[PDB]
Amino acid sequence: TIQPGTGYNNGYFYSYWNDGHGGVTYTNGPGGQFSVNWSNSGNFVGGKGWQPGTKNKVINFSGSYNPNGNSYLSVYGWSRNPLIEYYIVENFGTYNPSTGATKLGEVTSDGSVYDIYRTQRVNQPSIIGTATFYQYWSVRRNHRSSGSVNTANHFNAWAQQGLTLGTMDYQIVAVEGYFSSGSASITVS
Repeated sequence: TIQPGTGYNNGYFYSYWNDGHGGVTYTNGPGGQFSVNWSNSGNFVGGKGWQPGTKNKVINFSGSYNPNGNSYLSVYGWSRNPLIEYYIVENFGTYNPSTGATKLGEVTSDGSVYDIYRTQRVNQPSIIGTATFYQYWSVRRNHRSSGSVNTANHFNAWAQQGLTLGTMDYQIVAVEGYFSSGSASITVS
């Protein structure tokens, strides 16, 4: 059981953030494993992966994901110059995070069609401070809690549609929750 922050565990980068509200337990396991157990949480994000990520990484993830409420399971990360927060969403609970966003295409990868969206965050927290920046989304139609993500298929499809990325920062498989309950146990490689 760990307290929010970032570091390296068993060769993997991890990041665990929460808004202080309580009701979240995050645990680093051996190798690429992490667990998240939450009950009437606030907002939180936690996972394992790489710092920095790359534009041609094939990310594998295996485990179980049981949300009760608003939660996502994603390949999640940032780029710099331009500043971009991006999500490849594999599963989610009661809220589809692309709701109300602008659809910018479709890409087929790793056994499913994904829908592509762009949203804008105005004067929100970021890896370089309060900023205004775009978010890019790929949302998998056929939900799953295990699989392989070929990131290059998404990054290239985004670029075709005008959604360009800069220099990669961290790149993790992440469980995100917003005032919900659930359990997840995921192993990354």
